[PDB]
Amino acid sequence: LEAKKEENLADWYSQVITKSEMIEYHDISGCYILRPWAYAIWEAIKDFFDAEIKKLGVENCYFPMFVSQSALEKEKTHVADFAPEVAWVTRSGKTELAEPIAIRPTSETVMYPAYAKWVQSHRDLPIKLNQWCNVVRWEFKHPQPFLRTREFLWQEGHSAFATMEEAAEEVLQILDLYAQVYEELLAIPVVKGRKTEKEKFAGGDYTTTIEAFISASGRAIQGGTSHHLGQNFSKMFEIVFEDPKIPGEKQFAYQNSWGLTTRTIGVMTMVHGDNMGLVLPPRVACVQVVIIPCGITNALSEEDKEALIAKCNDYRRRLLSVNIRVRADLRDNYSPGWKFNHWELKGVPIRLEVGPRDMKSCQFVAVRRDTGEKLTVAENEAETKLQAILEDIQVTLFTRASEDLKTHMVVANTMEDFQKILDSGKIVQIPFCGEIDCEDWIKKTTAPSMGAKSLCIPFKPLCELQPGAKCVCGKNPAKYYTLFGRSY
Amino acid sequence: GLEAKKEENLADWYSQVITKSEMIEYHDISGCYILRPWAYAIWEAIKDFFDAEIKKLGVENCYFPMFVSQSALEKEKTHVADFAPEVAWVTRSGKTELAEPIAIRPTSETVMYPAYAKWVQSHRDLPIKLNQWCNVVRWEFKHPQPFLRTREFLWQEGHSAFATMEEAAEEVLQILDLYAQVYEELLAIPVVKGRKTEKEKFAGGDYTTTIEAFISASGRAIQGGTSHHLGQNFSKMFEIVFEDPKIPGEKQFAYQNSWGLTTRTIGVMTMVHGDNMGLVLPPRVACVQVVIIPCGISEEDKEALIAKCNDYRRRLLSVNIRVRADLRDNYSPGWKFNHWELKGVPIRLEVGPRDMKSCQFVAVRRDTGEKLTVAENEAETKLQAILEDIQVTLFTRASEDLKTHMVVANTMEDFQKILDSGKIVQIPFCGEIDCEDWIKKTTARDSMGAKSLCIPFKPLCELQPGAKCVCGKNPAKYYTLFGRSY
Ligand SMILES: COc1cncc(-c2cc(F)cc(CNC(=O)c3cc(N4CC[C@@](C#N)(C5CC5)C4=O)cc(C)n3)c2)c1
Ligand SMILES: COc1cncc(-c2cc(F)cc(CNC(=O)c3cc(N4CC[C@@](C#N)(C5CC5)C4=O)cc(C)n3)c2)c1
Ligand code: PRO
Ligand code: PRO
Ligand SMILES: [Ca+2]
Ligand SMILES: [Ca+2]
Ligand SMILES: [Ca+2]
Ligand SMILES: [Ca+2]
Ligand SMILES: [Ca+2]
Ligand SMILES: [Ca+2]
Ligand SMILES: [Cl-]
Ligand SMILES: [Cl-]
Ligand SMILES: [Cl-]
Ligand SMILES: [Cl-]
Ligand SMILES: [Zn+2]
Ligand SMILES: [Zn+2]
Repeated sequence: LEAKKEENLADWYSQVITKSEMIEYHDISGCYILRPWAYAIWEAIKDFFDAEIKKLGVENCYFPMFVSQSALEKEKTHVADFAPEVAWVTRSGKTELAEPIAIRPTSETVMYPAYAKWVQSHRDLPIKLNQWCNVVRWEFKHPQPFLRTREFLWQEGHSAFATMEEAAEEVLQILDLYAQVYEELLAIPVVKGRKTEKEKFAGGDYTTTIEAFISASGRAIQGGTSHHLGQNFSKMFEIVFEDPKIPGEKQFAYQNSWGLTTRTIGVMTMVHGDNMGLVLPPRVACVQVVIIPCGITNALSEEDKEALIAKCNDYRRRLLSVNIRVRADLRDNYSPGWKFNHWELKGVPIRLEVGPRDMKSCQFVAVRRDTGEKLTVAENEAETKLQAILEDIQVTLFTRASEDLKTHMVVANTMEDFQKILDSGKIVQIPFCGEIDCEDWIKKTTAPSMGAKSLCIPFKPLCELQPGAKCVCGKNPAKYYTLFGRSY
Repeated sequence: GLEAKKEENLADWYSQVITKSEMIEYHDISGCYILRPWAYAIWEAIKDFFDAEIKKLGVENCYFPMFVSQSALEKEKTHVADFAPEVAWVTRSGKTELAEPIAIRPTSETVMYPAYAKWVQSHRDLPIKLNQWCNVVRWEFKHPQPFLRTREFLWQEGHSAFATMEEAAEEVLQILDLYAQVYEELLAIPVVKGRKTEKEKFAGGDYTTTIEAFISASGRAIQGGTSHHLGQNFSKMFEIVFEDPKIPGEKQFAYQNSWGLTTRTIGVMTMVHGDNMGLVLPPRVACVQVVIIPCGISEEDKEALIAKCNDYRRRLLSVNIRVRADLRDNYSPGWKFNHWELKGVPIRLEVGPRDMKSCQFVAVRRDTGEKLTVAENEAETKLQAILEDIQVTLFTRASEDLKTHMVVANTMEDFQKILDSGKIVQIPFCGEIDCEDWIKKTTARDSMGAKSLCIPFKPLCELQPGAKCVCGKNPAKYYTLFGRSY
């Protein structure tokens, strides 16, 4: 690793994600290879989220990757938003197809004709379905690995309810699960909010979101999203059922959709990584502990070296007995300093050093990757202390990022205050009228050199909006404190 | 209740059963089908078994892009020539024509191997063992059939690269018996391990191994899983080369395998075990292993009954038996019987008021319909017993069929007779592509011709020395399994 994270964030990021062997570049731009080191993180997130939504009654399934032209168009706001980046398959071989078919940018228009077929009565609701699949949004803007890509992996959940209340309840349950993914799995603090009218999902009624802050770049990013679509899709696809209390009254299903993508890993990189490379939260780390033999003096007896390799394997089995994911790196090819650096780059939480003296002093050394602190631990305590230390790394990482967010998110009540705070690389909760025209005016007059976008309306703002407060536009009364910033 | 009869109209029976069991929904684009939860759970059961197994072998999961460049797509010529007609091309985003068309993967050799070339520099960088669960597209214009032959399907594809040929060779057989376990221990389907002929092998591979299942209802056989030794065919083309100090200055080409298994599995399960009442789920893969159904339906009597049902539910979740209590009051018991029979749940546990008061219940096996009265005591015992017995039963009934329908013939006269019987045939075979073409042509001439299925590792007989191929002109190389196929 050669570029410094605070000097050039993009070069740093690219260096870190490739040299940790998370990402390989592919010869089609905006498409990247998820190598096992990153895919294992996606799999940990999947293990957690899948079990949680199972408890909520959601079931997994798989819908086709192709959308017909007429299905894609039924909900005009939604297709108006997505149409410019829909990839169209037009031949197979040199044989033109009968009709162009589109690759799913999002599966509402794939799934909801099916929903309409399956909802025949109030007993068929609710329908709670989820799929883990890939989608394509073929924008021409510059792509960025993990954060903004042309193909990405994700989950998308789609549910249909008889009543608005059960649907509004699910929206928030899911959004809290996303917050749990970011905060408990990835040790990333997030702000829960609602999108403004301009930023909400096209076709939906309201969008709830979690926002993360990346202090290196001073910019925020959406980490997850949970929409209430209301009846805007069920009216276009005729997902209908007869009202049970009133005969012949056809009702339209109330719908939500919600998605979470591999953006998660990029945020985890941008937030925790440092100038030695990746830093993996223990809860998602592929390897949690790497055992590395040191000493190896060359005047060591064959008896001594064989006994040290033995002791390393004793540690390995020890840690496996208590469910710690542990790799012993007993390769004679590379030097110990080499391996130290190699596993630091990948961000293994703990490096476990065993050397001939500590080996017979009944102890070993643990090195935390987050703080760099070396600890000497007696053999006896290993699995206990190591687990206590993995816990402490998780906490420590979360805490640091929280201190970042608390320091870098502040209130401002006028446009001048706002502009200067924003220009110090912070995000700002300002009083806002909610109007698209004023949001555009903000983005215009506030131009790391782009105008601020609205990021969300927090469920729990920093200040209480005082009666009669006017927006930053000055022309209209303010409706809510809203988090604004520069954005990925 | 099911309408069509398997032995009368197999295609209609199949469509009826896959839709009414709520496995498949149709899509407005022909050739693509919706896997609903009931089918997807079977896929996920296969997924869990196979994932654990290949992990013990040192394969890791990953995810490669869906799109291939023209340059990459053509670098190995035999492979590209075989797949090009069925490759779907993206040509525009929105109303914007792309400068270069790009292709959707029909298989991911040409996505993955340019990366393999960058990762390999020394023998220490080997082996590379990567697997991906993903979707592929093969846009063929023949008529699709759900699960069996679709234009989009889910699969796993494993790709391995090794410094030496012996390691590669070992892995091909390891993966192939994993596939055989998936079929024989999970879906209760017997299969034939063998080698593809030169006409049927993976284009640009060295050799292809395969497992074939037999579908007695149609009389046809189907490939179920595939494991290819690619040799150095692709690494020479994508320059996956390494230096090893044992052989100074020689750039050495990696030895490579690829291996794949698809949702076709589920369809073969359906074709093999389904009956005229609908799907029949093997206990090992069944989403729901036992469905508890309250029968009958005062109130203290009603409430007591939903409660004893929930009692059985908690007791069965205790012992990791996958169980549903269908306590919906908006559907009658008969409706529920029919519904879960259509979905093939292995065991129906009926609780009526009389037997609730008599500390007993009734278990009904889906595969034989046989009803058994059971004490409340043995619910965790006898049920676990019965499920196990159902699994073996499905397997043994399947095997009988295979062993009755797979026979030897050593002359074309016999071969044709037995083939028209609805059976599959092992014949002495020269191995040549022309002979195989001719077997197909004349077996249709004298409603489709027979194709080579595999060359069995363990044939039914051994070839007499000096014996001739069933064509007469060339010495037979091996016994080869022929038959009509999907
Ligand atoms: C908006 O101006 C841009 C600026 N700079 C670059 C681009 C751009 C460039 C490209 F080459 C390709 C693309 C297309 N991909 C994406 O837009 C995208 C969106 C998301 N999203 C959107 C919000 C969400 C959350 N939570 C949704 C739940 C899903 C989530 O994860 C995730 C990923 C990996 N990719 C965009 C666009
Ligand atoms: C043979 O002439 C035909 C006759 N009648 C119809 C078609 C046809 C019609 C379509 F509309 C679409 C297609 C394309 N899909 C497939 O070719 C295909 C192959 C496999 N395969 C191939 C062997 C394999 C195994 N084991 C390999 C591991 C992969 C395995 O599962 C599985 C599935 C679900 N689909 C074919 C073709
Ligand atoms: O694209 C989105 O944001 C929604 C959430 C998952 C499905 N579509
Ligand atoms: O397409 C096939 O059949 C082989 C096996 C999976 C990858 N390629
Ligand atoms: Ca630069
Ligand atoms: Ca758009
Ligand atoms: Ca000591
Ligand atoms: Ca072909
Ligand atoms: Ca050869
Ligand atoms: Ca040379
Ligand atoms: Cl077409
Ligand atoms: Cl909140
Ligand atoms: Cl058929
Ligand atoms: Cl129920
Ligand atoms: Zn305003
Ligand atoms: Zn011959």
